[PDB]
Amino acid sequence: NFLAMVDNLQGDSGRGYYLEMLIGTPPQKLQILVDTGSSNFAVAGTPHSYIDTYFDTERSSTYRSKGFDVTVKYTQGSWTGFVGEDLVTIPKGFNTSFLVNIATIFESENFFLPGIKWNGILGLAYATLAKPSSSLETFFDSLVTQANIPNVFSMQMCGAGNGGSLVLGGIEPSLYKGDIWYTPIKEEWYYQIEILKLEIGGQSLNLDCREYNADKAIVDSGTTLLRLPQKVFDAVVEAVARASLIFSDGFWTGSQLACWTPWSYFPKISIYLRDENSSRSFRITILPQLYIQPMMYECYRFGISPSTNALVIGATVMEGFYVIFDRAQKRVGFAASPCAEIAGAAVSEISGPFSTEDVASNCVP
Ligand SMILES: CN1C(=O)C[C@@](C)(c2cccc(NC(=O)c3ccc(OCC(F)(F)F)cn3)c2)N=C1N
Repeated sequence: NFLAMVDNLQGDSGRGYYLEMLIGTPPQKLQILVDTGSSNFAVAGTPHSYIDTYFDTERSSTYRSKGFDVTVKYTQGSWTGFVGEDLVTIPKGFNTSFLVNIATIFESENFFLPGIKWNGILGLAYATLAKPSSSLETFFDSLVTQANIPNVFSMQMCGAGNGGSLVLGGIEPSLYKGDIWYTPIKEEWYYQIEILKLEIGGQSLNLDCREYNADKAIVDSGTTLLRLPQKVFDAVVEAVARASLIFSDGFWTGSQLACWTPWSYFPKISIYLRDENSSRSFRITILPQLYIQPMMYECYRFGISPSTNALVIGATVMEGFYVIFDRAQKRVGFAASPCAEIAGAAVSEISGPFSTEDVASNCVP
């Protein structure tokens, strides 16, 4: 029933796309961040002054404790929760109960932030990232097993410049347009893909392709901006600045906004990805509309930021496409998305193929 998995995500103007879930018996309703960058299902298990609601295990007759807690740390934020299992329903999609592992948070720091509307997280990446270990089966793996659905999910995020769709168990034709292009997953932990080349206003950066996979290049719906390793971030900033000619130093680091559209003053940025046939590639392109972001005449943020360790294709880039996480065939797909528009104007482009003769056979160090 793919057509009832349409418009099941709310985007609350850029603070994460979240899905509504009924958890336990009788059902408690949560709002859950959809995150392709982690692998735990974790929800608030006690009151917190920044959330409206939490999951109370004592009010569920089908909840079973698993007899250990788990501590998770991120670069920013951390939490400890009890591990247990309970029944889950997704009203917009899966109105049949499946039993999943769940972490109920009773201690945290800089995790529930003021104004945020989600009170848990749905981690959709591979078991290898699961905490405390890969043997804690992930939500999607439980769904695949119990529902006999294919091992594929996909995502349309429609909030460029208000929500979108998570399709569990497949692909929805009305959500994309034209051809799907697939790039292999290189490692099944994150959705790690192989980036071959960055191009600014039609000119490629002068950097070894291994810089782009410096550690890892990943597709992560739980990250806001396009994130780039420092070296790559600094080269991109120079290439953008020179190709537009308008800037205070603080615009590039996110410490100032620029107030004025400006979009015609900035260049396209293209990411080249290896195609499932290794001898070609395809590119995804974002227009200034996605990375020069109106915040409220208007005032604008640079939608790219530095990372210590990863190139992260985050939610702002994903708003430019229909994205297919084809676990079964070990690939990620990208297609043009009808809803990737600001007042009818396109925000993004996708094209291919291109030869990969000018580039190393393996760009992943
Ligand atoms: C990066 N990352 C982490 O650092 C750990 C973890 C669990 C995490 C933890 C806490 C919050 C978040 N993410 C978010 O709050 C968030 C907020 C807005 C987001 O999208 C904004 C927009 F949709 F692009 F506009 C995406 N994620 C992610 N997931 C991640 N993917």
